[PDB]
Amino acid sequence: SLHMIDYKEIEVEEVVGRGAFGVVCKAKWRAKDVAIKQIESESERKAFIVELRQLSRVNHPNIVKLYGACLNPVCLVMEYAEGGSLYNVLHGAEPLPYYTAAHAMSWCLQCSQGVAYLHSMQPKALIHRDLKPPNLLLVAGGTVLKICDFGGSAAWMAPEVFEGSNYSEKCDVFSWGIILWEVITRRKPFDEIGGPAFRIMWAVHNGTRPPLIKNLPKPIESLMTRCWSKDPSQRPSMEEIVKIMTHLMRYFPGADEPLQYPCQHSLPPGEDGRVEPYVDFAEFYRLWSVDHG
Ligand SMILES: CC(C)(C)c1c/c(=N\C(=O)Nc2ccc(Oc3cccnc3)cc2)n(-c2cccc(F)c2)[nH]1
Repeated sequence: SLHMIDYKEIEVEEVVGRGAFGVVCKAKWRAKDVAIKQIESESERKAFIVELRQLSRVNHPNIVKLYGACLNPVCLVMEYAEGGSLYNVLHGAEPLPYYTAAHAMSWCLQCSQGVAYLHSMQPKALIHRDLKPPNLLLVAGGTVLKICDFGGSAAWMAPEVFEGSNYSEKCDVFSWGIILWEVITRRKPFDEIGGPAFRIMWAVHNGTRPPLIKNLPKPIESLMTRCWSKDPSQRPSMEEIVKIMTHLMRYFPGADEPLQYPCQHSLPPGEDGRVEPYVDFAEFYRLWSVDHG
């Protein structure tokens, strides 16, 4: 089932961006703020059809909603994420918003719920392959995460993918582990390396991982490091990550609070492979202690 939309019913506004193919503009349709993906060359037709068949096969609260599509000319109608991407929220232009440990943990749970859903696809699992914060959009005051694919990814790539190896849906698990580190620390992974992308590939292939987080709870540290293991078969499945993350949310109240506070940013270079979290874990420890201790 595909909701047919006539191009005359759409009021195309400003260009938002350009992915591997097509053009994404902001648009209006049925008294609502929408996103349109349109074709620029007759070459990208085959690629539009592939996108249209995959976007219309998927239905989950954490995967970008396709509203419908135009046929003449070919155009995709999507929900609009006013909050922009997660990368923009974390590392974008000033003023950047303040966020809590509950926000960081919720975003990652929602990402795992969306990926577990993709991995459960019948008759064949859907592997994202490009899980990273520029591919994650935020809605509902930055409280609700939506997985996208816009077509540099080195920092989040599992080493078996870039090594040429025949990989599995476990490459997404690796990518999720990196994003988890990223939302907790509010740092760009492997930013200190720099240079071209192959320098990141070289380090990660040689065993390099993001630095350890000071005062990071052991249940979270243990989950993070398993996700980024060299052996993909040692990484937990997304269903397990969903289960563990859902259980940990009990100690992370306040995820439904909108992002509305401005943050002032200072990033000191971490020494001895150890960094400070951006988020505060004092409340997690207090709430864990009431239950355990
Ligand atoms: C189901 C998954 C795996 C997450 C997937 C998503 C996807 N495409 C999109 O997400 N496209 C898209 C998403 C959002 C969008 O509009 C925006 C913009 C920025 C802000 N708000 C809305 C315009 C296009 N996919 C895709 C992309 C290219 C080819 C293809 F076959 C599938 N695949």
